Amino acid sequence: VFGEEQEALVLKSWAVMKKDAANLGLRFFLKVFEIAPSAKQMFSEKNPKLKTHAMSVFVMTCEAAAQLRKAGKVTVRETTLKRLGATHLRYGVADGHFEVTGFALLETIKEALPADMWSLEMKKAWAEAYSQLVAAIKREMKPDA
Amino acid sequence: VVFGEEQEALVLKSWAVMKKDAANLGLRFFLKVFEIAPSAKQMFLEKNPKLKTHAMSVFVMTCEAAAQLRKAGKVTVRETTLKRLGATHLRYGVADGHFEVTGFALLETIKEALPADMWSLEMKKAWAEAYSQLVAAIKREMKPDA
Ligand code: HEM
Ligand code: HEM
Repeated sequence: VFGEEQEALVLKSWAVMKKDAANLGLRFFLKVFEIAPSAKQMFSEKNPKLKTHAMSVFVMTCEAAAQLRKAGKVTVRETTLKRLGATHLRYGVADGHFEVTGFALLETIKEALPADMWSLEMKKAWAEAYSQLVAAIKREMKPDA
Repeated sequence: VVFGEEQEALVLKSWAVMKKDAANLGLRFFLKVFEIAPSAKQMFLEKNPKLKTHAMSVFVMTCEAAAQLRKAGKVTVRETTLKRLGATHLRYGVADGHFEVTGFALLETIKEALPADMWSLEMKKAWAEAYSQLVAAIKREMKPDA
Protein backbone atom coordinates (compact mmCIF):
# COMPACT_ATOMS: atom_id res chain seq x y z
CA VAL A 1 0.00 0.00 0.00
CA PHE A 2 3.09 2.36 0.42
CA GLY A 3 2.77 4.80 -2.44
CA GLU A 4 5.26 6.41 -4.80
CA GLU A 5 4.69 9.72 -3.10
CA GLN A 6 5.57 8.08 0.19
CA GLU A 7 8.79 6.54 -1.13
CA ALA A 8 9.43 9.91 -2.73
CA LEU A 9 8.94 11.83 0.44
CA VAL A 10 11.63 9.68 2.16
CA LEU A 11 14.04 9.87 -0.81
CA LYS A 12 13.75 13.59 -1.48
CA SER A 13 14.34 14.52 2.18
CA TRP A 14 17.18 12.03 2.50
CA ALA A 15 18.74 13.57 -0.63
CA VAL A 16 18.85 16.86 1.27
CA MET A 17 19.81 15.56 4.73
CA LYS A 18 22.70 13.31 3.58
CA LYS A 19 24.62 16.52 2.62
CA ASP A 20 25.25 17.09 6.32
CA ALA A 21 25.11 13.53 7.63
CA ALA A 22 27.89 13.74 10.18
CA ASN A 23 26.10 16.46 12.16
CA LEU A 24 22.72 14.84 11.35
CA GLY A 25 23.87 11.65 13.02
CA LEU A 26 25.23 13.52 15.94
CA ARG A 27 21.94 15.33 16.49
CA PHE A 28 20.23 11.97 16.08
CA PHE A 29 22.27 10.50 18.87
CA LEU A 30 22.20 13.47 21.25
CA LYS A 31 18.39 13.32 21.01
CA VAL A 32 18.25 9.57 21.75
CA PHE A 33 20.42 10.07 24.82
CA GLU A 34 18.41 13.05 26.00
CA ILE A 35 15.23 10.93 26.08
CA ALA A 36 16.96 7.83 27.44
CA PRO A 37 20.45 8.46 28.90
CA SER A 38 20.75 4.85 29.89
CA ALA A 39 21.01 3.90 26.19
CA LYS A 40 24.54 5.31 26.16
CA GLN A 41 25.59 2.27 28.17
CA MET A 42 24.95 0.11 25.15
CA PHE A 43 27.76 1.63 23.17
CA SER A 44 31.21 2.22 24.86
CA GLU A 45 31.11 12.68 20.52
CA LYS A 46 32.81 12.49 17.11
CA ASN A 47 32.88 8.70 17.68
CA PRO A 48 32.98 7.48 14.00
CA LYS A 49 31.27 4.21 14.92
CA LEU A 50 28.33 6.40 16.10
CA LYS A 51 28.38 8.22 12.74
CA THR A 52 28.36 4.95 10.92
CA HIS A 53 25.48 3.57 12.91
CA ALA A 54 23.31 6.72 12.49
CA MET A 55 23.85 6.67 8.79
CA SER A 56 23.00 2.97 8.73
CA VAL A 57 19.65 3.79 10.38
CA PHE A 58 18.88 6.38 7.81
CA VAL A 59 20.19 4.49 4.77
CA MET A 60 18.46 1.24 5.54
CA THR A 61 15.25 3.08 6.37
CA CYS A 62 15.39 4.54 2.89
CA GLU A 63 15.94 1.09 1.50
CA ALA A 64 12.97 -0.29 3.40
CA ALA A 65 10.84 2.45 1.93
CA ALA A 66 12.04 1.48 -1.53
CA GLN A 67 11.19 -2.12 -0.71
CA LEU A 68 7.71 -1.28 0.63
CA ARG A 69 6.95 0.46 -2.73
CA LYS A 70 8.05 -2.61 -4.68
CA ALA A 71 7.21 -5.82 -2.79
CA GLY A 72 4.79 -4.18 -0.32
CA LYS A 73 7.12 -5.72 2.38
CA VAL A 74 10.62 -5.35 3.77
CA THR A 75 12.79 -7.50 1.53
CA VAL A 76 16.15 -7.06 3.10
CA ARG A 77 18.71 -9.80 2.48
CA GLU A 78 17.73 -12.57 4.91
CA THR A 79 21.33 -12.96 6.31
CA THR A 80 21.64 -9.20 6.84
CA LEU A 81 18.43 -9.26 8.92
CA LYS A 82 19.62 -12.33 10.89
CA ARG A 83 22.87 -10.60 11.62
CA LEU A 84 20.96 -7.41 12.52
CA GLY A 85 18.79 -9.38 14.89
CA ALA A 86 21.71 -10.97 16.57
CA THR A 87 23.78 -7.83 17.03
CA HIS A 88 20.87 -5.90 18.62
CA LEU A 89 19.75 -8.82 20.70
CA ARG A 90 23.39 -9.13 21.78
CA TYR A 91 23.55 -5.50 23.00
CA GLY A 92 20.13 -5.70 24.70
CA VAL A 93 18.06 -3.48 22.38
CA ALA A 94 14.41 -3.87 23.40
CA ASP A 95 11.14 -2.50 22.01
CA GLY A 96 11.50 0.66 24.07
CA HIS A 97 14.88 1.41 22.49
CA PHE A 98 13.57 0.99 18.94
CA GLU A 99 10.69 3.30 19.75
CA VAL A 100 12.63 6.08 21.42
CA THR A 101 15.00 5.94 18.44
CA GLY A 102 12.11 6.15 16.01
CA PHE A 103 10.80 9.16 17.92
CA ALA A 104 14.26 10.77 17.89
CA LEU A 105 14.41 10.01 14.18
CA LEU A 106 11.34 12.02 13.38
CA GLU A 107 12.30 14.91 15.61
CA THR A 108 15.83 15.00 14.14
CA ILE A 109 14.38 15.08 10.61
CA LYS A 110 12.13 17.99 11.63
CA GLU A 111 14.99 20.00 13.21
CA ALA A 112 17.42 19.38 10.32
CA LEU A 113 15.04 19.58 7.35
CA PRO A 114 14.06 22.90 5.74
CA ALA A 115 10.80 23.99 7.50
CA ASP A 116 9.06 24.05 4.09
CA MET A 117 9.74 20.39 3.48
CA TRP A 118 8.38 19.15 6.86
CA SER A 119 4.78 18.04 7.04
CA LEU A 120 2.49 15.39 8.48
CA GLU A 121 2.72 13.47 5.23
CA MET A 122 6.47 13.24 5.54
CA LYS A 123 6.43 12.38 9.19
CA LYS A 124 4.23 9.41 8.50
CA ALA A 125 6.35 8.23 5.60
CA TRP A 126 9.52 8.05 7.71
CA ALA A 127 7.49 6.54 10.63
CA GLU A 128 6.13 3.72 8.47
CA ALA A 129 9.39 2.67 6.75
CA TYR A 130 11.26 2.77 10.11
CA SER A 131 8.58 0.71 11.89
CA GLN A 132 8.59 -1.89 9.15
CA LEU A 133 12.31 -2.12 9.28
CA VAL A 134 12.21 -2.57 13.05
CA ALA A 135 9.54 -5.25 12.76
CA ALA A 136 11.71 -7.31 10.42
CA ILE A 137 14.82 -6.99 12.61
CA LYS A 138 12.73 -7.96 15.66
CA ARG A 139 11.61 -11.03 13.81
CA GLU A 140 15.22 -12.32 13.89
CA MET A 141 15.56 -11.46 17.56
CA LYS A 142 13.06 -14.20 18.52
CA PRO A 143 12.44 -17.83 17.60
CA ASP A 144 11.09 -18.06 14.07
CA ALA A 145 7.69 -19.41 15.13
CA VAL B 1 43.59 -27.64 36.93
CA VAL B 2 44.85 -26.93 33.38
CA PHE B 3 43.18 -29.29 30.94
CA GLY B 4 46.08 -31.61 29.83
CA GLU B 5 46.61 -35.15 28.47
CA GLU B 6 45.13 -37.06 31.37
CA GLN B 7 41.81 -35.17 31.49
CA GLU B 8 41.40 -35.53 27.67
CA ALA B 9 41.95 -39.27 27.80
CA LEU B 10 39.29 -39.66 30.46
CA VAL B 11 36.72 -37.84 28.30
CA LEU B 12 37.60 -39.57 25.03
CA LYS B 13 37.71 -43.06 26.52
CA SER B 14 34.49 -42.64 28.39
CA TRP B 15 32.85 -41.11 25.36
CA ALA B 16 33.92 -44.14 23.25
CA VAL B 17 32.04 -46.33 25.75
CA MET B 18 28.88 -44.14 25.95
CA LYS B 19 28.77 -43.46 22.21
CA LYS B 20 27.51 -47.05 21.70
CA ASP B 21 24.17 -46.17 23.38
CA ALA B 22 24.12 -42.48 22.27
CA ALA B 23 20.40 -42.37 21.35
CA ASN B 24 19.22 -43.67 24.72
CA LEU B 25 21.98 -41.51 26.25
CA GLY B 26 20.89 -38.17 24.91
CA LEU B 27 17.27 -38.79 25.70
CA ARG B 28 18.05 -39.64 29.30
CA PHE B 29 20.27 -36.61 29.41
CA PHE B 30 17.60 -34.03 28.47
CA LEU B 31 14.90 -35.83 30.44
CA LYS B 32 16.94 -35.11 33.48
CA VAL B 33 17.26 -31.59 32.24
CA PHE B 34 13.48 -31.20 31.93
CA GLU B 35 12.88 -32.91 35.23
CA ILE B 36 15.09 -30.36 37.05
CA ALA B 37 13.75 -27.40 35.04
CA PRO B 38 10.41 -28.07 33.18
CA SER B 39 10.26 -24.46 32.06
CA ALA B 40 13.19 -25.25 29.78
CA LYS B 41 10.88 -27.31 27.51
CA GLN B 42 9.20 -24.20 26.27
CA MET B 43 12.53 -23.13 24.64
CA PHE B 44 12.33 -25.96 22.14
CA LEU B 45 8.63 -35.80 23.74
CA GLU B 46 10.92 -38.88 24.02
CA LYS B 47 10.21 -39.59 20.34
CA ASN B 48 11.40 -36.17 19.06
CA PRO B 49 14.61 -36.52 16.97
CA LYS B 50 15.39 -32.79 17.07
CA LEU B 51 15.73 -33.24 20.85
CA LYS B 52 18.12 -36.16 20.36
CA THR B 53 20.04 -34.24 17.72
CA HIS B 54 20.57 -31.47 20.30
CA ALA B 55 21.73 -33.77 23.13
CA MET B 56 24.21 -35.29 20.74
CA SER B 57 25.71 -31.89 19.89
CA VAL B 58 26.20 -31.20 23.60
CA PHE B 59 28.11 -34.43 24.17
CA VAL B 60 30.06 -34.30 20.97
CA MET B 61 31.09 -30.64 21.21
CA THR B 62 32.04 -31.14 24.90
CA CYS B 63 34.20 -34.01 23.75
CA GLU B 64 35.76 -31.85 21.08
CA ALA B 65 36.22 -29.06 23.61
CA ALA B 66 38.32 -31.52 25.48
CA ALA B 67 40.65 -32.12 22.51
CA GLN B 68 41.12 -28.39 21.75
CA LEU B 69 41.66 -27.34 25.36
CA ARG B 70 44.57 -29.72 25.44
CA LYS B 71 45.82 -29.08 21.83
CA ALA B 72 45.40 -25.32 21.56
CA GLY B 73 44.88 -23.79 24.97
CA LYS B 74 41.16 -23.38 24.34
CA VAL B 75 37.84 -24.48 22.73
CA THR B 76 37.29 -24.06 18.99
CA VAL B 77 34.91 -23.15 16.11
CA ARG B 78 34.44 -26.81 14.64
CA GLU B 79 31.14 -28.04 12.96
CA THR B 80 29.55 -24.46 13.41
CA THR B 81 30.85 -21.36 15.23
CA LEU B 82 30.91 -19.90 18.71
CA LYS B 83 29.17 -16.82 17.29
CA ARG B 84 26.48 -18.93 15.78
CA LEU B 85 26.03 -20.82 19.09
CA GLY B 86 26.05 -17.59 21.08
CA ALA B 87 23.42 -16.08 18.82
CA THR B 88 21.11 -19.17 18.85
CA HIS B 89 21.17 -19.56 22.65
CA LEU B 90 20.68 -15.90 23.11
CA ARG B 91 17.76 -15.83 20.73
CA TYR B 92 16.08 -18.64 22.75
CA GLY B 93 16.58 -17.11 26.13
CA VAL B 94 19.10 -19.55 27.57
CA ALA B 95 20.55 -18.19 30.83
CA ASP B 96 23.51 -19.21 33.00
CA GLY B 97 21.29 -21.26 35.17
CA HIS B 98 20.06 -23.24 32.18
CA PHE B 99 23.64 -24.02 31.19
CA GLU B 100 24.45 -25.06 34.71
CA VAL B 101 21.40 -27.32 35.10
CA THR B 102 22.42 -28.98 31.83
CA GLY B 103 25.91 -29.50 33.08
CA PHE B 104 24.70 -31.05 36.31
CA ALA B 105 22.41 -33.26 34.25
CA LEU B 106 25.35 -34.13 32.09
CA LEU B 107 27.55 -35.50 34.83
CA GLU B 108 24.53 -37.22 36.39
CA THR B 109 23.79 -38.97 33.09
CA ILE B 110 27.45 -39.97 32.54
CA LYS B 111 27.70 -41.45 36.02
CA GLU B 112 24.56 -43.55 35.39
CA ALA B 113 25.76 -44.80 31.95
CA LEU B 114 29.39 -45.64 32.73
CA PRO B 115 30.77 -48.73 34.46
CA ALA B 116 31.11 -47.98 38.17
CA ASP B 117 34.72 -49.00 37.64
CA MET B 118 35.28 -46.10 35.26
CA TRP B 119 33.55 -43.37 37.28
CA SER B 120 35.77 -41.34 39.49
CA LEU B 121 36.19 -37.90 40.96
CA GLU B 122 38.81 -37.30 38.29
CA MET B 123 36.46 -38.41 35.50
CA LYS B 124 33.82 -36.13 36.96
CA LYS B 125 36.18 -33.22 36.91
CA ALA B 126 37.40 -33.79 33.37
CA TRP B 127 33.90 -33.61 31.89
CA ALA B 128 32.97 -30.75 34.13
CA GLU B 129 35.91 -28.68 33.00
CA ALA B 130 35.56 -29.36 29.29
CA TYR B 131 31.76 -28.52 29.52
CA SER B 132 32.43 -25.47 31.75
CA GLN B 133 34.95 -24.12 29.22
CA LEU B 134 32.68 -24.74 26.20
CA VAL B 135 29.80 -22.88 27.86
CA ALA B 136 32.17 -20.05 28.79
CA ALA B 137 33.24 -19.65 25.16
CA ILE B 138 29.58 -19.71 23.96
CA LYS B 139 28.47 -17.05 26.54
CA ARG B 140 31.31 -14.84 25.25
CA GLU B 141 29.34 -14.47 22.02
CA MET B 142 26.07 -13.81 23.87
CA LYS B 143 27.50 -10.50 25.10
CA PRO B 144 29.59 -7.62 23.65
CA ASP B 145 33.41 -8.10 23.54
CA ALA B 146 34.96 -6.54 26.65
C1 HEM C 1 16.01 -0.03 12.56
C2 HEM C 1 17.00 0.65 13.29
C3 HEM C 1 18.36 0.29 13.23
C4 HEM C 1 19.21 -0.09 12.23
C5 HEM C 1 18.93 -0.18 10.77
C6 HEM C 1 20.46 -0.51 12.85
C7 HEM C 1 21.58 -0.99 12.15
C8 HEM C 1 22.80 -1.37 12.76
C9 HEM C 1 23.96 -1.92 12.07
C10 HEM C 1 24.17 -2.03 10.57
C11 HEM C 1 24.84 -2.31 13.00
C12 HEM C 1 26.19 -2.98 12.71
C13 HEM C 1 26.48 -4.40 13.22
C14 HEM C 1 26.47 -5.55 12.20
O1 HEM C 1 27.37 -5.59 11.30
O2 HEM C 1 25.53 -6.39 12.27
C15 HEM C 1 24.25 -1.95 14.28
C16 HEM C 1 24.90 -2.09 15.52
C17 HEM C 1 24.39 -1.71 16.76
N1 HEM C 1 23.18 -1.09 16.96
FE1 HEM C 1 21.77 -0.75 15.59
N2 HEM C 1 20.40 -0.37 14.22
C18 HEM C 1 19.11 0.10 14.47
C19 HEM C 1 18.59 0.44 15.73
C20 HEM C 1 19.29 0.42 16.92
C21 HEM C 1 18.75 0.85 18.20
C22 HEM C 1 17.35 1.41 18.47
C23 HEM C 1 19.73 0.65 19.14
C24 HEM C 1 19.83 0.96 20.51
C25 HEM C 1 19.28 2.19 21.01
C26 HEM C 1 20.87 0.11 18.43
C27 HEM C 1 22.07 -0.25 19.04
C28 HEM C 1 23.14 -0.84 18.33
C29 HEM C 1 24.34 -1.33 18.94
C30 HEM C 1 24.67 -1.17 20.40
C31 HEM C 1 25.13 -1.85 17.98
C32 HEM C 1 26.55 -2.43 18.11
C33 HEM C 1 27.63 -1.42 17.90
C34 HEM C 1 28.17 -1.21 16.52
O3 HEM C 1 27.96 -1.98 15.55
O4 HEM C 1 28.91 -0.22 16.36
N3 HEM C 1 20.61 -0.05 17.07
N4 HEM C 1 23.01 -1.37 14.13
C1 HEM D 1 27.51 -26.22 25.72
C2 HEM D 1 26.16 -26.68 25.66
C3 HEM D 1 25.41 -26.68 24.47
C4 HEM D 1 25.79 -26.89 23.17
C5 HEM D 1 27.14 -27.33 22.69
C6 HEM D 1 24.63 -26.58 22.35
C7 HEM D 1 24.61 -26.67 21.01
C8 HEM D 1 23.55 -26.38 20.20
C9 HEM D 1 23.61 -26.44 18.76
C10 HEM D 1 24.79 -26.96 17.95
C11 HEM D 1 22.44 -25.96 18.34
C12 HEM D 1 21.96 -25.86 16.88
C13 HEM D 1 21.79 -24.47 16.27
C14 HEM D 1 23.11 -23.85 15.94
O1 HEM D 1 23.83 -24.46 15.08
O2 HEM D 1 23.36 -22.77 16.56
C15 HEM D 1 21.66 -25.65 19.55
C16 HEM D 1 20.36 -25.18 19.57
C17 HEM D 1 19.58 -24.91 20.65
N1 HEM D 1 20.01 -25.06 21.95
FE1 HEM D 1 21.80 -25.69 22.53
N2 HEM D 1 23.59 -26.18 23.10
C18 HEM D 1 24.03 -26.22 24.40
C19 HEM D 1 23.26 -25.93 25.54
C20 HEM D 1 21.92 -25.59 25.56
C21 HEM D 1 21.15 -25.32 26.74
C22 HEM D 1 21.63 -25.38 28.18
C23 HEM D 1 19.90 -25.07 26.32
C24 HEM D 1 18.65 -24.88 26.99
C25 HEM D 1 18.23 -25.75 28.04
C26 HEM D 1 19.93 -25.13 24.89
C27 HEM D 1 18.87 -24.77 24.07
C28 HEM D 1 18.92 -24.74 22.68
C29 HEM D 1 17.83 -24.33 21.84
C30 HEM D 1 16.46 -23.91 22.32
C31 HEM D 1 18.22 -24.44 20.57
C32 HEM D 1 17.36 -24.15 19.37
C33 HEM D 1 16.62 -25.44 18.92
C34 HEM D 1 15.56 -25.25 17.82
O3 HEM D 1 15.52 -24.13 17.26
O4 HEM D 1 14.74 -26.20 17.52
N3 HEM D 1 21.16 -25.47 24.42
N4 HEM D 1 22.38 -25.93 20.67
